Amino acid sequence: SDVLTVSTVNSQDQVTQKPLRDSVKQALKNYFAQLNGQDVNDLYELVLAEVEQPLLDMVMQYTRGNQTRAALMMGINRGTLRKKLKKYGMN
Amino acid sequence: MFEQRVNSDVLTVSTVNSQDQVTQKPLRDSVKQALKNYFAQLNGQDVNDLYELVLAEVEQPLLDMVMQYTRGNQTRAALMMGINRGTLRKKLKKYGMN
DNA sequence: AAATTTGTTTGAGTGTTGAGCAAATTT
DNA sequence: AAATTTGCTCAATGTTCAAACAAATTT
Repeated sequence: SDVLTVSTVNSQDQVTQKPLRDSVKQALKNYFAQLNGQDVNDLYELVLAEVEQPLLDMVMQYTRGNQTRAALMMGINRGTLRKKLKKYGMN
Repeated sequence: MFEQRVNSDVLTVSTVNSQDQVTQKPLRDSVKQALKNYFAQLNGQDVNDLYELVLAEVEQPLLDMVMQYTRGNQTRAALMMGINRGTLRKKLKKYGMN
């Protein structure tokens, strides 16, 4: 079913997959808990930053720096990818 | 008086370390691992929408959690996410969240 | 009944996209 | 030396955005 999963362990030392989306939910449940009513302001840019960084890092690494193959693999434009790389200061 | 909390440490997850101890690690790391397992399971065809894939996988829970928090209030949701209320409605539609 | 939110349009600005092309770099 | 990739344009189609405003709803 799900292609994007992470590894978990239980009290019985069994390793099991769980969708990445469950991780995201958790991170946010924790985030919302920690702040009692303080305002949130740029949650989309925050999450997006947290997720775009390790995605570029991983596909630049898998394509050995090849921006072209990177951009193909991601389904985005070579220019967009240059943009995002610059935005996170990884180039 | 205020300890620094680096950005990688704002969205974190409970993990277990080499000593059976519960510890927070960045959400970054969860994304990395998911992607490592996805690359490993690639034996070895082409990919052409890794961005839309990851993005959907992340937008869904984010929308899900924010709506729950604002108790269905689309206006508050849009304000706290920092996007236009129109695109919030668009995204909610895209994932069937209405 | 007041205040807020929803649902929808409209038009401007910003963004993504392909394509193209010499220079650089990899094969 | 051939092929591929980079870096950089340009303009064109699409997305995001705020601003309305009446209808619906929540306080």
